[PDB]
Amino acid sequence: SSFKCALTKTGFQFYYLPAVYILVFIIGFLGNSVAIWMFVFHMKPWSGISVYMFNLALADFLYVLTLPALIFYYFNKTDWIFGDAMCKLQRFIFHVNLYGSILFLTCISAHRYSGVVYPLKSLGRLKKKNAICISVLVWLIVVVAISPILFYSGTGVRKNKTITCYDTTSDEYLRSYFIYSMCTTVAMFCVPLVLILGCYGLIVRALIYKMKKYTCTVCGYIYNPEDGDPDNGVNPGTDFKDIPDDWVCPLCGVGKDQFEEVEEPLRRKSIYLVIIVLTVFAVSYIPFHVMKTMNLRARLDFQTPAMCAFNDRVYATYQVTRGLASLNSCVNPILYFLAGDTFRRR
Ligand SMILES: CNc1nc(I)nc2c1ncn2[C@H]1C[C@H](OP(=O)(O)O)[C@]2(COP(=O)(O)O)C[C@H]12
Ligand SMILES: [Zn+2]
Repeated sequence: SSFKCALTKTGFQFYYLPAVYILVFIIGFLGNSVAIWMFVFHMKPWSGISVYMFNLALADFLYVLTLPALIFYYFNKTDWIFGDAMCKLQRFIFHVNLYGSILFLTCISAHRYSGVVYPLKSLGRLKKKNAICISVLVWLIVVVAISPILFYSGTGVRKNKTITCYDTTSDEYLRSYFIYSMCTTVAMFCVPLVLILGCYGLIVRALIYKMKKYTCTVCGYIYNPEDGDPDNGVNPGTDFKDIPDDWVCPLCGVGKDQFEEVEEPLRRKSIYLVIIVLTVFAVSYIPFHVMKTMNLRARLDFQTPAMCAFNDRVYATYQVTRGLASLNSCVNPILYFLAGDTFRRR
């Protein structure tokens, strides 16, 4: 007989995961409701960034709205009572949010990269129209790519007579599902992650190289390392700290001590982007994608009595990493502030 391992459902699933979802739900609702208000009604002129970020706030918000049912499902010992159609919807909206977020973060990273590494030369490519078209596509690519989940997922009856809402699919269709899940993880997670780390290295590199500008607090004259002050014997490409003390402002004659660092908004936002997005990937996206795959494998290839112990640890970890996937929806809001365009700047 086709031996099936015995599985173990912990208190994390029935009691403690739904509690976390309640917190995500509340904070997520607040964070993104406010964010959406700030974009739609206070940011225009939107740069391409605000276009992308608005799309994130939009997808996180709609996702959060699916939490109550998920919360109810775990409180109800994972017995799903809203039927097949709503199960498929729950899972569909989860993965659309998941992969939409990933791609939008890629666009945001790409956007910021071009603006940082090619400041004078990308202007046309970074305009808002392009951002809107890219955003439409991103939704098209995701909906198309994730649509099979409407087939694969859905409702099923357990031996104990309670109803399961598959997040993946039932045994009869697992093989093809595995192949499908491999494609999306490769195309809509692995590739992006590579593109993102690409951008990020280049961005950091350009930021560490770019010499700081300084400004005369007495007459406003900006010193640009790129131009230097050739007419007074400072060559193009000299750093302000390398200028001998005896130099003075060439416009009014005050000393170096009267100068101050020019605050470069784009450098700060780029670093806040890197830090936040790498954190999010390490806590929410990577562990989930590792564990989704291992857990499918376990279900297919590692189904023997020797493995079962290891297997329900995998299943157990999978549950936590699936819960950790939801944290982007109440962390992304800090992105919109710290890494997005500044309110007015005028
Ligand atoms: C180590 N992974 C699994 N091993 C065994 I045996 N059964 C598993 C494993 N992972 C999931 N299952 C069962 C059990 C699981 O149902 P349940 O809601 O956990 O009772 C299920 C798929 O759930 P999901 O991954 O689509 O969210 C029908 C499968
Ligand atoms: Zn001056």
